[PDB]
Amino acid sequence: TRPKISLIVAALQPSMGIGAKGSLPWRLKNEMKYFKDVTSKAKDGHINAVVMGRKTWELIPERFRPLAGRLNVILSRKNDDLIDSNGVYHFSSFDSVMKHLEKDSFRFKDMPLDKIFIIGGSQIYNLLILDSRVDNLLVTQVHFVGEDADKPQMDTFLDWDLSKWKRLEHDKLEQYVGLDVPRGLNEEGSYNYEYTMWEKAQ
Ligand SMILES: NC(=O)C1=CN([C@@H]2O[C@H](COP(=O)(O)OP(=O)(O)OC[C@H]3O[C@@H](n4cnc5c(N)ncnc54)[C@H](OP(=O)(O)O)[C@@H]3O)[C@@H](O)[C@H]2O)C=CC1
Ligand SMILES: CCc1nc(N)nc(N)c1-c1ccc(Cl)cc1
Repeated sequence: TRPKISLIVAALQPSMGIGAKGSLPWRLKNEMKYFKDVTSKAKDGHINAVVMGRKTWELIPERFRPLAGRLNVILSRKNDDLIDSNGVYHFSSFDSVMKHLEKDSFRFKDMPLDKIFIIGGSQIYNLLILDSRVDNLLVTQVHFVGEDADKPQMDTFLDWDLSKWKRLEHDKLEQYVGLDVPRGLNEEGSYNYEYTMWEKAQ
């Protein structure tokens, strides 16, 4: 873990639902902007990585791919740890891409890496949130404020142990992501949402 490793996720409260019928139930435009900005913000000439499971890669519309200005890592158990002509890292485990990045001195095409973001897959989230190299969680806490009868029926969840983590102050979130970040509850449609940061509670 030379660069710091964040698990970045938007989770419905209180049970941390992250998906429904194979996709994301809410469209929150500013949450999107936050995701883009945080995962993209690096020192001049540096870059961040975004690590995702194959199904999340397939959910991303093709006009976004690879996610611009970031090192794309796709995890598939059939991958052969190859980098393609677009620069995308097709690796078979998080452990194997961490070893490869390390022997590269945590550089991508001569660009130092600043942060490594785990952006996706329930499967990937729930494996890696148990990897001790994960240094923090960037959790957008999403709240449904519409009518009970129209609440999303979440079917996939972040199985995270609250007790193993400690929420940090908003100032610490902003210091880490390198950006001013809206504080408190953001509103869009039937949803309220708040940006939060958590570190290990050892
Ligand atoms: N709310 C949020 O912030 C986010 C929500 N989501 C939601 O998550 C859901 C999709 O997540 P999920 O369906 O779990 O798909 P994932 O994106 O986690 O990718 C799953 C794939 O990852 C690969 N994989 C699984 N375990 C391993 C392993 N141990 N080593 C290497 N590769 C592995 C497999 O590909 P193979 O079979 O080829 O090995 C598997 O099919 C959707 O509902 C989406 O909306 C997604 C991202 C963020
Ligand atoms: C912008 C939504 C979003 N917000 C946050 N805070 N984290 C994420 N990991 C994502 C995300 C969701 C679905 C996909 Cl397919 C990719 C990324």
